[PDB]
Amino acid sequence: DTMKVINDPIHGHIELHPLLVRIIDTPQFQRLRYIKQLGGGYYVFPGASHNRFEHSLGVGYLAGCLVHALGEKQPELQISERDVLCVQIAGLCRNLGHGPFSHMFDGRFIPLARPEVKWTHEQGSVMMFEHLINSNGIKPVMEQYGLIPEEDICFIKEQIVGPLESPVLWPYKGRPENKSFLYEIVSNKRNGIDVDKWDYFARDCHHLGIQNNFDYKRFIKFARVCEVDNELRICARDKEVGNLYDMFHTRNSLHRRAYQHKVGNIIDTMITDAFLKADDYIEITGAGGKKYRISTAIDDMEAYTKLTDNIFLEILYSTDPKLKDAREILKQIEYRNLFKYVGETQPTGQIKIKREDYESLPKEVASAKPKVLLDVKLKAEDFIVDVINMDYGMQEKNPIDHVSFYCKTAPNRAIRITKNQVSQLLPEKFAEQLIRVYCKKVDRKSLYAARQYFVQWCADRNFTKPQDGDVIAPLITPQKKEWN
Amino acid sequence: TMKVINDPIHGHIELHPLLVRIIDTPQFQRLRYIKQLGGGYYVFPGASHNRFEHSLGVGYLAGCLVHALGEKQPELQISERDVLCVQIAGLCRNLGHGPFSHMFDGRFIPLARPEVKWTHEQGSVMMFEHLINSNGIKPVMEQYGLIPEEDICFIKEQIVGPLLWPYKGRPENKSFLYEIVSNKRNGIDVDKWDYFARDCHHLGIQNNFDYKRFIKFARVCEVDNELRICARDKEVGNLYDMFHTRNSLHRRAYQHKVGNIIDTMITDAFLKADDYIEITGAGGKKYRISTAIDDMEAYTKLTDNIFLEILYSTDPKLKDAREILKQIEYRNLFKYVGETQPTGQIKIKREDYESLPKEVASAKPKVLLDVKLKAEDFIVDVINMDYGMQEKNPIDHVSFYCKTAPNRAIRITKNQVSQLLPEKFAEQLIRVYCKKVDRKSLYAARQYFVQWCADRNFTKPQDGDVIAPLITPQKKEWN
Amino acid sequence: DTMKVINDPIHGHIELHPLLVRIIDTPQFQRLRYIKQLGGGYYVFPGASHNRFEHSLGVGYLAGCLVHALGEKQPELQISERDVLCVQIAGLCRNLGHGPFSHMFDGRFIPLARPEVKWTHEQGSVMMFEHLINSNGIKPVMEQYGLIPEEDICFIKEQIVGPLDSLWPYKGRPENKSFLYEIVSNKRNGIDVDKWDYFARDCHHLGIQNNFDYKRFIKFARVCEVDNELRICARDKEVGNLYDMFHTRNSLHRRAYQHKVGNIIDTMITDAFLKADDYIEITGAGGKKYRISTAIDDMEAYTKLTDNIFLEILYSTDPKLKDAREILKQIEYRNLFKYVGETQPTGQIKIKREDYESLPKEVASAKPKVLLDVKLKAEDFIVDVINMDYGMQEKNPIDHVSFYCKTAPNRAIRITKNQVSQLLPEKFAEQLIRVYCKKVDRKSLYAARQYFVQWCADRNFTKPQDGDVIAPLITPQKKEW
Amino acid sequence: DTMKVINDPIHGHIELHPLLVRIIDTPQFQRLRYIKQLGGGYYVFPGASHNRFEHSLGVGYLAGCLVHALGEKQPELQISERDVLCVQIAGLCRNLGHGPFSHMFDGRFIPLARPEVKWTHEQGSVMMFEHLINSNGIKPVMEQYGLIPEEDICFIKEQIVGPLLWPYKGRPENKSFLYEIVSNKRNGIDVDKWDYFARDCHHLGIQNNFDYKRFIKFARVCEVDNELRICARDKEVGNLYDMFHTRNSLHRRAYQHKVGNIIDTMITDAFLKADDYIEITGAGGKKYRISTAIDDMEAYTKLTDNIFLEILYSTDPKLKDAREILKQIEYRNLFKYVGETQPTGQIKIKREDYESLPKEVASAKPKVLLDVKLKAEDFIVDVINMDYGMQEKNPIDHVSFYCKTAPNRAIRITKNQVSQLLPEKFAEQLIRVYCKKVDRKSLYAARQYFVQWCADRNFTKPQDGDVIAPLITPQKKEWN
Ligand SMILES: Nc1ncnc2c1ncn2[C@H]1C[C@H](O)[C@@H](COP(=O)(O)OP(=O)(O)OP(=O)(O)O)O1
Ligand SMILES: Nc1ncnc2c1ncn2[C@H]1C[C@H](O)[C@@H](COP(=O)(O)OP(=O)(O)OP(=O)(O)O)O1
Ligand SMILES: Nc1ncnc2c1ncn2[C@H]1C[C@H](O)[C@@H](COP(=O)(O)OP(=O)(O)OP(=O)(O)O)O1
Ligand SMILES: Nc1ncnc2c1ncn2[C@H]1C[C@H](O)[C@@H](COP(=O)(O)OP(=O)(O)OP(=O)(O)O)O1
Ligand SMILES: [Mg+2]
Ligand SMILES: [Mg+2]
Ligand SMILES: [Mg+2]
Repeated sequence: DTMKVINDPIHGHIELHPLLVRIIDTPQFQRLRYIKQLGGGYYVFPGASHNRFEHSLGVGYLAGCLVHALGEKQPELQISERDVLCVQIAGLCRNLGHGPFSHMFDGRFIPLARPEVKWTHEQGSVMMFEHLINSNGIKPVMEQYGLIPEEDICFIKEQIVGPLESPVLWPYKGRPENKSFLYEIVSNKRNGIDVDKWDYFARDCHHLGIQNNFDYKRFIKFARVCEVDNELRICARDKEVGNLYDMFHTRNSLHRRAYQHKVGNIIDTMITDAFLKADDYIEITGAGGKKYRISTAIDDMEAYTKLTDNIFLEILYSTDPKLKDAREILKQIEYRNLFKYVGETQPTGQIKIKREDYESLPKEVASAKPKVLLDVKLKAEDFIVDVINMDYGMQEKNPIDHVSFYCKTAPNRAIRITKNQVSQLLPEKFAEQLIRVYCKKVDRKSLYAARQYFVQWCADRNFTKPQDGDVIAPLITPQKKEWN
Repeated sequence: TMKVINDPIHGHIELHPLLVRIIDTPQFQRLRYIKQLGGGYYVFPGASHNRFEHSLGVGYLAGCLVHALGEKQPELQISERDVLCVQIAGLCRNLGHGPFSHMFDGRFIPLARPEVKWTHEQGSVMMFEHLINSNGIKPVMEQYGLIPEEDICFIKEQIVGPLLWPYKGRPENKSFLYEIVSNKRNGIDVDKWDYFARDCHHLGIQNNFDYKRFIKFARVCEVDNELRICARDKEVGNLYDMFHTRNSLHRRAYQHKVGNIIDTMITDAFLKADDYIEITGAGGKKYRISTAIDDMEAYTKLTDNIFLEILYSTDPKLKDAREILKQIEYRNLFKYVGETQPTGQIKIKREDYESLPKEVASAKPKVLLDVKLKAEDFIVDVINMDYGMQEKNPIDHVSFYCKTAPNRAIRITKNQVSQLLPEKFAEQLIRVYCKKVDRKSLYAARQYFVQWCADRNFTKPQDGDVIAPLITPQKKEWN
Repeated sequence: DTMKVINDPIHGHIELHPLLVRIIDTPQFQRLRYIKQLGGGYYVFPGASHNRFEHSLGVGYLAGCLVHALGEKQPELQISERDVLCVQIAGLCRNLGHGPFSHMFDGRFIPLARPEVKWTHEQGSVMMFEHLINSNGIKPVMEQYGLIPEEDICFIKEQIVGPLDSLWPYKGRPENKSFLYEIVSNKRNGIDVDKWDYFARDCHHLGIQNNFDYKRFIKFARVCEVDNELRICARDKEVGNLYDMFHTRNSLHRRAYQHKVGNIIDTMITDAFLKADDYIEITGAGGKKYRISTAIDDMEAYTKLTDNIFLEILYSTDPKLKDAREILKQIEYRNLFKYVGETQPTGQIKIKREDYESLPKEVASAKPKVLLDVKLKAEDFIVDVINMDYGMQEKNPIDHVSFYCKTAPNRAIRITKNQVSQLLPEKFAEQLIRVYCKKVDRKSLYAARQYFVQWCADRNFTKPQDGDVIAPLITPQKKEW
Repeated sequence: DTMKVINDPIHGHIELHPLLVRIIDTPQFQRLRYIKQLGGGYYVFPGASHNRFEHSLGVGYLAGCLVHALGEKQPELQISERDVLCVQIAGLCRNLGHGPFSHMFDGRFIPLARPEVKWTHEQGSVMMFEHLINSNGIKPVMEQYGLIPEEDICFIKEQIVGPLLWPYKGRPENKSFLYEIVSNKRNGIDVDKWDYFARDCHHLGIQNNFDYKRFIKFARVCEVDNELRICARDKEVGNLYDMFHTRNSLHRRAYQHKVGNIIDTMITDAFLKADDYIEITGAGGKKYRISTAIDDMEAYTKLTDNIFLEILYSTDPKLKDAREILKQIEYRNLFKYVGETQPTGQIKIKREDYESLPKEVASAKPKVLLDVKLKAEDFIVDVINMDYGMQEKNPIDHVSFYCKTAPNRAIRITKNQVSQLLPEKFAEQLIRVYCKKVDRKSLYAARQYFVQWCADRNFTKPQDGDVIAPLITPQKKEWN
């Protein structure tokens, strides 16, 4: 019928076009109300109760703001109402594929449960989106508002997941090269500067109790479309380059303080463990009454629709003896009897730990031979080793090298700015790894032992000296001259 | 040692290790799965907050106030023991909340167990006792200098009131300690201060009451042979504003017409599921949603999860309950028709609520209608709005002191403050909704409703002339 | 010339059309950087350092937001870019007439210095605006952007001061654009963008939280026909929010704008200005010299009249300015006139402006019947009378608001108080009376308290809140108390 | 005298001890109400109307919060009420020496007006403090609250300016940590920064990412090389790096905004041209100039942002030139920014050379056709030192930490134990060039000289170099 207004604490009163309202009011979308944005983060930051639902609204809203701003300043781009709606829909829908506790599901659980599969929430989102459209008769409604479902559905999916085919050249079918800038708004594959980040910076900061340093409204006011290598791309004003570096700094701060908090991560790990032990016994009904498992619900969207943070409580409140082991792990979370953090270290020089080796790392720590008297001996299964990749979104690459700028005196001429033209106080590297070790045996003597193994292992591998190394393992740290 | 927790409202809060022990139990952690505002989240998408974080905030603020009083007035002899008991009461006053908070004890239990008299306060005391006993907390209390017999009694009394000086947990010289967590005299307590700031932060509305200011100006003075908390005289304006803010929040958010109808629909689903959902309590015995309040072990497991258990069920027995919840997901909600109030001296009684849909359906609007509606097509929601004390002004039950005589308590009347304040402190709103959502039904529903208002002499609905132009002229009182 | 972006802490990044930039970059406008929004309030709330300049930008911005919103939702209104600019200009320029310390100047100083004259900041704003336009060659620039100076200047002035009888009293725009006159300074009911900026700005600086959401209001606003005018109508649902908006305004007055100490500091500054008024010279047009009290007669002199006068007096060495300087120095040492107490007239009693001068005499004429060391005279008392209302004297402004319903968006309606709530005020205006004493020693203050409470008893005013404590021998004689 | 409560938008309701109230209610302190925190920043960020007065209150408050926190957690430090009050007084009083438009005065005006003198706001503050105490009979009042004026006044001054082997006389080595609260000379981590981060962010419309309340909760005193120092929890090292990053951001975006700086420069110019004619009465009726008022505190007391308006509203023909410059600010006819570059070479341009830089730019010989020829006096060259507060040094190397398992044992954490994503350098210089000739042809020319000069000196390629000077940038192969 007409627009709805929604009050969001981050963006204020947001207007939603009636087509967007139709998409929102479906089981597939409403599911996001039962998925925590930050997963296990809520168990450390009690303000982080927010869910993927409200984040999706914000992304949809901001995507609209940017495409409206570009059209208003540059009418010659011929941005249509159709374009605007398609960008908003992609914005709303890019989080549809998230599973229970968000990054826990595709970052920890699926890789362990279905190692062979290559699953990302992005692929999930496209499949969920297709299911949403077809199950709810949205195509007719799209037609009613001037959309062309064949080309526009393709455009929406491409915004979320990138080109759906091998092109080998313009690889996209939803829109031509003169509308290339539209693909940079929701999920920016070139440099990661998109409206998804801008919403979560402000939303997560508001809920976590941390203040956000990046100003997205400012960026929107200064954004322009310019020709770059025969594409029309979004360009930023030159003098905003400092702010872009700060945006990635902020992202990295948020990961350090919150998203990769050592305890938040161990809770995610414990929940994943419970899910693995429950995976043979939980049944989720999908299409035609068929039953799926937590690990196979990703193969049927009807089942996946019903896969939310509810699984946690279904296990916790179960009485089935088959779920006893899964239930016991979750109960340990309630009593705060967590696996204990031992410490953190990093590889030095060039060392980079591969995913294929993650499984062997607890074995290595347990194989260390600290020269200290120990009452207890620990085994591989008593250790957890978490490897964390921290970067500016593009592996070792500087994403600001993939941004186009313009100057005040020549607004149509795109230019490049190098790091050395900005500041000497910027990072010289853009990627790193952290290694955390935890112990499943929580008593005083086990933990003392775990610390000696860990510090010995760091010494043997030539990793960095843990910050508290001299205090937790005063007999071990002297043997390493590099640390003294 | 102490844990530090980062709360978005209060910042970094320090928690004494005994509080940490109480928090890290199934009975307390349960509050992570209970939305503060129930169905409000379905209208204000920022309101994702749960009872858990609110409880921390209350416990913190209760500590702030008692610490402040002890610091300024050492002669009160506030002990570390007192402080901890007030913080524990603060942490634990929300323990008795059920699924979707006020939906559960405000709508569901009254309909499901009309004979019973249940409040979340009573729930909290029972849950607290169960928490203590199930988790071996008494020894730990002893270890930090608490005396469980007296102090458990003190804590419960802070939450629910007395189970002469009617209290056993502390004597009259510590009377002021009973005003911090749940203030039975006038409702000015740290529970409100936390939810004002927390709800505002999540709802996207700005809070006008400054509790830090209040804490700086609070003193204990003798009032009728009790030591009570007294506010500085100048602060009386801020107190009126505190209640105004509360009433605003209810108007805009807690009693939002759609939030309420969603709570109503969820309640309906729970009623239809109540025969079939089984909750295991003590000794393996099975309970229903409506009887889980009789066993704390079962109640521990009763959270917002029930909603999703019903929604995702495949059992044909749960078909009807599941259908209602699915209507919520598609946003096929019962439609709001309008709102009115009783005029003059009319007050609608709880005993009459059930007859009201019948009355609306019996109205005979003189207009041509395609469809005829029945009682079962109408929902009538009666909402009591007040300043927390029925028709009473709660500021009449506050004690103040002046700068020139800080130990002398005084009273301030409404007329000494402002003529721009309310003359009444309680009122009723009547909302009507229609279960039939099509265009013709809605048209008809509007004519019935306005006719009914006219017949009953209720206030003219705001949009009355637009929704029912043939009906409103017949009433001269309305023009 | 292109658009400038400006970062405001309240509104974020605001875009300004180049014509607005031209108006801003003049002595007449830049003057507002040197005038405190809240006058003496800064001496009580140290966060309130903000000036009229930034407030004006905000008003100009919000006026643009609203007129843009209306044009986007209802293209049939035929709002032109010309209309938008004229509304923004009126928004920017409605504060131009403010004098030193804002409301101190026209609320206290001018009435005392020039009792014969009838001056308001609104009239000041129109005169300043005219002077700004003419002194800076703005008329040609206006023509360059499609404005028609004859009509549009008239329109801008009318937005600020109202019509310069009749169904339609305005000349700048016709009745089909009536809704444009409701944006910047709403004479019908006071619901305008000026309030929305200062609620959010003052709250941000004072450390108080604002409960009115103007962005919400903009989203729900529509233009409808009302009595053959096109007016702005609010959605029916929003009527509660409008009552709250006036409650918030009254809260802010109670807590901040009429703070008892902020007011006494304004009074002291006014006193210093009065004592300096013979000696301070301000050069206006053609080199003529003016006084602080006559600078309002020449805009060139008025342009140079800012909070700077305060410091010019404070730092003076001239013996002629000794008395003015001593008062201000008492402010620095915080040796202020002492607050005695506050009371109200009962029920429906109102004091009027003509009587204000006789009030110190009355207090001094009270005969307490308590033993006193010192006797006080009329000149030792200050009596401040404060009118608190919902912006329209005894009237309910919500009675002058038009609403619309969801089911009939083009049909305007009225909503009465009884259709909203029984918990609303039954009265919309009241007076406070504050008494202060210029003699600050312990014995004088004790005496002042007895006179004051006796006077309250004699006049049948309300019992001061601390009456029993400050005057325990006086309050028993009144059984009603 | 009892405690006063004051409502600050940043900190909320702050309680002030009556002795602090007595210090605040003096001409010497109240003067800070008339001095903008950010100077010419207000002319770019209209929210930045805040003055030094409210910042001083915030610093005094936070200094009290921290010393109270330390005493409460570690009674064995023997912090007295006397210690607390002295730290709060230093906190309140460290801004007393600021002149008109804050950093404009001692960063630009005094160096140009009195090149021979060595003046800082810190020295100003100690002299103002002494004058405040003596003019207002504060010593007796101090005694009344348990202070010992001889030792405590010395302590307060030392906290502000440093020492006038253990070099301090106000307190012994076991109270070393008290000298780290208000102006931390060891590493710059102090409560002054925390207040201005939050205050400036609130007014500028930028959000602050350092949490000082968190830091206070985790701070401890530990023994380090026979001194008792403040130590941070090991975990918090990341937050400290972020604190300095925030400081640098704020300088980049706001404190050193290219236009805010040019406005300060123009105001400085006007002050220079007014300095012979403005008279400020000091002690015994002696007259001082703006540039000599720093020699007499009675005169300096009266030296505030008011000078700006006294000049602007003057009618004296002698002040005509000063008045014209300020009027150009009102009409926004500013000196025009030409561009920004940095040295590539490791030697910092020295303060002694600043004067010769306009001459160098004017001596560049761009190979381009130019209508107009520019002279040295048409160029302004502003050299800006950006660092982490300690020249080339990493201030986190001068921070002590402690671990959860051994809270009294201080440790060091090196940059490599924290992250590879941190800066490799901690100091740099920016060079901004502006032109006093604002017409289109002069500005075109200025751009060619500037880029040519960058090329000749081997400075970095200006960001817009290829657009402003397309004929000049190709000649430098390094720039591609
Ligand atoms: N008074 C208020 N102040 C702030 N937010 C509000 C207020 N009232 C409602 N909201 C929020 C809740 C929603 O997120 C959003 C829309 O609510 P509302 O405008 O009441 O829509 P609605 O759909 O209930 O009304 P209708 O369909 O009658 O327009 O604004
Ligand atoms: N850098 C940060 N900024 C703001 N809040 C943070 C930061 N790091 C953690 N928090 C939040 C999460 C928690 O709510 C609270 C306590 O976290 P933290 O200090 O990490 O406790 P911890 O228990 O993990 O550390 P430990 O047990 O080692 O002392 O602060
Ligand atoms: N990095 C920033 N972050 C937030 N606000 C900023 C930043 N830089 C400047 N501001 C503020 C200050 C001003 O109020 C407003 C305009 O500043 P800026 O965009 O620098 O314009 P400018 O006129 O100085 O540059 P130009 O004229 O080159 O476009 O934004
Ligand atoms: N109602 C309020 N809410 C928030 N801040 C306020 C309020 N009233 C005053 N303030 C601010 C202004 C000052 O910064 C600070 C103290 O003001 P106030 O309490 O009025 O003290 P006062 O000195 O005027 O009263 P007194 O001496 O009578 O105790 O609080
Ligand atoms: Mg609706
Ligand atoms: Mg911990
Ligand atoms: Mg006072």
